[PDB]
Amino acid sequence: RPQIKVGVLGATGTVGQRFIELLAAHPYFALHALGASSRSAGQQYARVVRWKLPSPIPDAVRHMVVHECRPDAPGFAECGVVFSGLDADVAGDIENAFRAADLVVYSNAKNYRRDPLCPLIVPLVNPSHLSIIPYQREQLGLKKGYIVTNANCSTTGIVVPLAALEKAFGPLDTVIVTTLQAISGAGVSSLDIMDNVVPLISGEEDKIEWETNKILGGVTPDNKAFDLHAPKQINVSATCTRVPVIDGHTGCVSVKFARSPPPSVAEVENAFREYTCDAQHLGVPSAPAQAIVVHDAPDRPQPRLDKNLHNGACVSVGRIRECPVFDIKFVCLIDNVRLGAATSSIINAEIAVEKGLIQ
Amino acid sequence: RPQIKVGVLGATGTVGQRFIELLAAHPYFALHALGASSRSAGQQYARVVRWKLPSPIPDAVRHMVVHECRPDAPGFAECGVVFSGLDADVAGDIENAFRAADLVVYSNAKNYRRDPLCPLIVPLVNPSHLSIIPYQREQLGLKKGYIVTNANCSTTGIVVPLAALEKAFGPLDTVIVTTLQAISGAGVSSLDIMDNVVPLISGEEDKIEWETNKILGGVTPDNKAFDLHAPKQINVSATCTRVPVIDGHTGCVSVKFARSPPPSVAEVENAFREYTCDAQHLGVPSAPAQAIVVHDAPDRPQPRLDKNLHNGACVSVGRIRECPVFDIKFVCLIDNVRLGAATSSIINAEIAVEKGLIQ
Amino acid sequence: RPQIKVGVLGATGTVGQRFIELLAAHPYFALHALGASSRSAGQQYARVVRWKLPSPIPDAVRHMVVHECRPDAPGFAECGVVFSGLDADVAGDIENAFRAADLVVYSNAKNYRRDPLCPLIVPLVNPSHLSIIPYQREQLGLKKGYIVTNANCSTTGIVVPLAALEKAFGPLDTVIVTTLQAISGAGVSSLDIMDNVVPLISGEEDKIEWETNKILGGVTPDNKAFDLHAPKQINVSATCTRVPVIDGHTGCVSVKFARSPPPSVAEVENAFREYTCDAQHLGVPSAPAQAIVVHDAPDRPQPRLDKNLHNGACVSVGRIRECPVFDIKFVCLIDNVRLGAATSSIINAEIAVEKGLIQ
Amino acid sequence: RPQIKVGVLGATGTVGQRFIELLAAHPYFALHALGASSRSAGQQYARVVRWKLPSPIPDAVRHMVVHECRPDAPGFAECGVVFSGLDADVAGDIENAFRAADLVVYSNAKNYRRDPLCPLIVPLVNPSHLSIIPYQREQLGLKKGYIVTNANCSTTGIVVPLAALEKAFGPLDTVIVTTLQAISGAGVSSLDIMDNVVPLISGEEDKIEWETNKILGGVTPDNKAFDLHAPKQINVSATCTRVPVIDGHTGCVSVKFARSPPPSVAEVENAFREYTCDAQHLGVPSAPAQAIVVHDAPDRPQPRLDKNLHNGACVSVGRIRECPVFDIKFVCLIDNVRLGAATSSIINAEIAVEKGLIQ
Repeated sequence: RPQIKVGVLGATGTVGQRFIELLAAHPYFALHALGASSRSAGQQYARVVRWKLPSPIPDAVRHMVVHECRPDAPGFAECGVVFSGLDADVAGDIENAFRAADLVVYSNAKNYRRDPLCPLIVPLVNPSHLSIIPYQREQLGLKKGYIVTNANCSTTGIVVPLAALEKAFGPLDTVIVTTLQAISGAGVSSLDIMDNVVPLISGEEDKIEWETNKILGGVTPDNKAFDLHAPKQINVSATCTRVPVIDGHTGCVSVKFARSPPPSVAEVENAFREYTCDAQHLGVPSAPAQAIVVHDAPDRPQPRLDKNLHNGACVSVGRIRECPVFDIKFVCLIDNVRLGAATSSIINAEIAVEKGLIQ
Repeated sequence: RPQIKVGVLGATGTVGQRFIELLAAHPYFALHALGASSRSAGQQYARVVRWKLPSPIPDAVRHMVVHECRPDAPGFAECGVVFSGLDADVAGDIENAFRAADLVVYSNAKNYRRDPLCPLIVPLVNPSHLSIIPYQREQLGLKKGYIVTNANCSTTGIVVPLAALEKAFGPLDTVIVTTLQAISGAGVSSLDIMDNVVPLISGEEDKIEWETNKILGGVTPDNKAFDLHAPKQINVSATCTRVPVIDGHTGCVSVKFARSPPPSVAEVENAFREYTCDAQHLGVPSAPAQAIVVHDAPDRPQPRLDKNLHNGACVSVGRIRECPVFDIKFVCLIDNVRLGAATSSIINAEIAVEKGLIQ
Repeated sequence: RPQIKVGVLGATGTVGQRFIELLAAHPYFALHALGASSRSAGQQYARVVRWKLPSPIPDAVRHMVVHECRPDAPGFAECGVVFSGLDADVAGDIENAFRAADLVVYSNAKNYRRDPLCPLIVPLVNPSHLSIIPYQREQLGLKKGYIVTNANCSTTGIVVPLAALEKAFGPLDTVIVTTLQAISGAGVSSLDIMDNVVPLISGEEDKIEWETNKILGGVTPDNKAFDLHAPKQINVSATCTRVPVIDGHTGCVSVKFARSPPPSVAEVENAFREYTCDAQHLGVPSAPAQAIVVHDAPDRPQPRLDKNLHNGACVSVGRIRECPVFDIKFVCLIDNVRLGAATSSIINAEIAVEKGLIQ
Repeated sequence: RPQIKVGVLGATGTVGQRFIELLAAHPYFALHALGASSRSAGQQYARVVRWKLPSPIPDAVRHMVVHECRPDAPGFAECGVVFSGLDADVAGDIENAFRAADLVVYSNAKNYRRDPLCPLIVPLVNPSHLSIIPYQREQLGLKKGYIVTNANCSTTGIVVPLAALEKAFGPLDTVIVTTLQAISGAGVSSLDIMDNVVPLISGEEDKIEWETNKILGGVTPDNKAFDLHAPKQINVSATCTRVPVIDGHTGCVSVKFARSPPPSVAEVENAFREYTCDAQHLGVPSAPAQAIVVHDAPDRPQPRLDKNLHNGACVSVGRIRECPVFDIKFVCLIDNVRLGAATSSIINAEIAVEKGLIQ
């Protein structure tokens, strides 16, 4: 009910735009400080942005002035959380500067994802990893500031179903995944992709392979480290492709469980339907009512058909069936528009509010 | 070398059109009898066909008259081989009628693929399976007639690389594959597929999973049966998807070898480059000079870029690399236009000519 | 306001399905009689239809039974209006039979469009042409029955802007138009259209060229004939193409006015913004609040961006500028999903209800 | 037969890459000097270029060193012709510097297209305009150097058919054209164009409208000026759109002839079939055997089907028919891959070699 002033870095970029759209409509986060390039600084948001979203620029921000991306620019020192939609080329130094100036940063860049003090949180899976924040502060000589990184959409679309499986049936041994990723990802030139498939997305396989164990793992009982799902880490092998689709990342997944016997198809269907997470239990405003939708039709999910599901649902799965090689295989879909980078970072921040990590 | 009169069933259909294009240009097979529907019978090919191919209708056939699809229609009794581009709904009874009338049938339908006397041949892999034909004849009380089925393009695009691996490194234990299949497959409505992915192609996974062991297996020493790669059958798990691409089936493949230690990346690259098969050794006219092309670029092959390769090459592979879970993973591509159903069936027939199974 | 029982012919077809969806949600038209093939007759809608629409089959109809397409089949004699989504191959005799049995028919087939007693109505342009209906009845010895034909989507996307021009600036002399039509039209196979343009849509140019003068013309003062915009008919030349787009028909239009001097760009923009039509004035339930949207951006409208406009708006225009050859040129767009055949026919019927042509 | 050393400016850009591909394969033009940015100068082509073409970088150039874009950089003073694939932002000063240093420049920038001494040549239409070159030299105090500009692909696809009409039936009065332009030749992001139409291509209409008269016009009998098709200039009005198609620019054209009566459809078909131009008569190596293909099928040409035509043909037309408004309308297609900027510039140069304007 009392407002919390927030910042958006990279405000003119597409992620920044979405942050702005969602935060204007938010029940307690209040847009207070926008950061963009040196070329845009000093201009009003409305005049410098190339607004690429269906609905129009909100009134609250039309006449807000974009500033340089530093912690001592106008408004930023009063922000209780600063959201970052910056590209990795510039995000590292800047996000570090905001944190060094004792501000709280929710990032979407790669720069801090593997940092051993910085949580990498998929909000529908591992918000508990906020427990390491005090130790991050202490180690930097900070009282208030820290960094949390949000995961990318293809990783999210995979680990959410995996988390539901681990919660219901215990740890996973082995995971194989092939992705078919839409172009909203980011960009991709039409020449590269039309009437084609590009079987490489650089860095993407390695992200899924490494990050899955961080995200599905825990924090050590002392709250000073990530266990990365040790001692027995999940074996993950990915192949990531790009397809000529605007929105919707599809994943084809095979799973082997550590425990025997493996569940039946029906038990796996139920595990997905029933899955509920901390963020829903805390009742944060941006959490969906339904975490995973199970499709019964044999040819679903499909990215173009199964966007904007009911109950705010953002991940879905289908074609759940036996795998002659492992235990179970299936197809999953993430609506990377609804559960994009901005939405994930916001839900993460809402949870930090509930835990008293933000004022 | 002396001409061999041939038939084409389903001549007005797309597969039939291709058969006609290729056979008109062929050094010894001579188009002699065309079969189409009861609605087209008696008319000249040129007036009934909706010719959907880039180049024009050949001269040899413009004024040929299409007949009913039975073995006693005009011309068929004199054909040394009858090629079938029929859909499965009608192909079973008709192909059986032709064989029963002591004619030789090279089919692309599913009906006879699992028949225990009928070889299922990918011409660049297992033409040796022709050894069971005398037994097939004997069992049907036939002196001349028999059925051979050609495999589909997605199966072919996968098993050709697999065969090269088996020839070089011995039998395979486990294979996981995700396909991204173009629409030339067949049809698919633009509404179903534009800006989308359809993660089911009915029957396709089951075909790849079963047929792989028949094709990569052998014939028993008595030449009366297929061993289906028993006792140690390959474990295959597939997910097959459709993508909005006109031509080119892409496969993402992970492989575990039966033998230890597994080969290095460089050894696998060589196994692919060097692979040569019976059809090339026999020098049949339609066989390619190069069976598999290895792409060195980290983002290749791509269906739109890597069609119409040099040396008549039809299958390529790329992104050959270690798999954290199995031994090796890679991406493969089949040019389903160049190595389509018609081309495969023809090459099969050329080989049967070299072995004296056709006059 | 009191309910009016309605029929749908071609109910299992895609247009029929849309009629059903819309009429189930309608404030007074009540689905009463469904017609489909002789093969489906006697079965329940839910069991015979291949429902191809995003949302599910409505409750009101799940258990309704389909009948033969004749006026004396069950339910039809009590219908106050019968909607036809039949294809032209069968629609003529059937629609005539319904009319001959003194029923009211709103057709989407070509068969009656040029009939000199049957109005061809674009509901946002020429519902006044209902004035000829008493004469149509009198000439057929009918007290209640008649036929009105609805125009198609590409014609509608062009004539709506033309009408706004005529209302504001008087009659048009000359019109040249190229269309870029989406595939929702209906379907088109992916093979025909992906990565391509098909520069023929059979019958489509001829319809635009002839129908425009009927639709933008008047009814003679005696209410017995259409003047077809005589003596000074509009000269229209069209080329109609299909493009690989799911929804949205785009038109590139050049116009010469009869009157001199021609209006300025700004005057034309206002004419479009301000345009309001009989259907809005009557407040029929299915009419939009805004008839034409004007886009100010130099690169708009675009079919993918400008669907589902605010205020129920269905037609938009942009790039309004001088034509070095004629007077004014522009780009228009019709959302053929929102303002499709079924919607147009229904709006037409709502207007006839307001004028007392239906009980 | 003796080699002619050539330069390429903008060698790392996409047009530059194509120039390089084609000139490596050319029977007498020999790649001698490459120009790129100050940042790339001194490095080898292979190490600085982001090579975006299907086939690999040729051997001849892998180890060639790029230099600054000035006439006194290494190699340039010995080039007999310098090809420019530079963007207009920089091209003006640079191309002028090369010419001022007495070198010959074939440009694809806009800068010199309207210059009253510089021919704007579509090689299949107006190479006669080389007659003004001596006057261009004289006016600049130059003995050897000059500039010629090549026209773009969409202009070319239109004016070639127009030229055939003028040669056969005399001058044109009026032309209206809507283009549907593929994404090849520029770039376009997949987000802008997938499942969409972009009805603006900036500068493109203006070019077609102005350039058509220059190109179809003549040079004055004194060889000092372009008549720009005066005294009676062609009235041209264009709308240019972008569609989601990789290759092939399609044009929908209506034409009014100055002379009466206008030709019949059959006469127009023959005019197109029979058209042959100076470049073919001279037998330059890169000219096609057939200048325009006429398609008889009612639904042709189509960009995806009618690329790589026989006889090296690059422009085709179809749907030739009466226009109710003007005289004749039709659909045209240019294969902008085969007949792109680089190819057009090269053919132009080949013609200048035959006329002795190059050593």
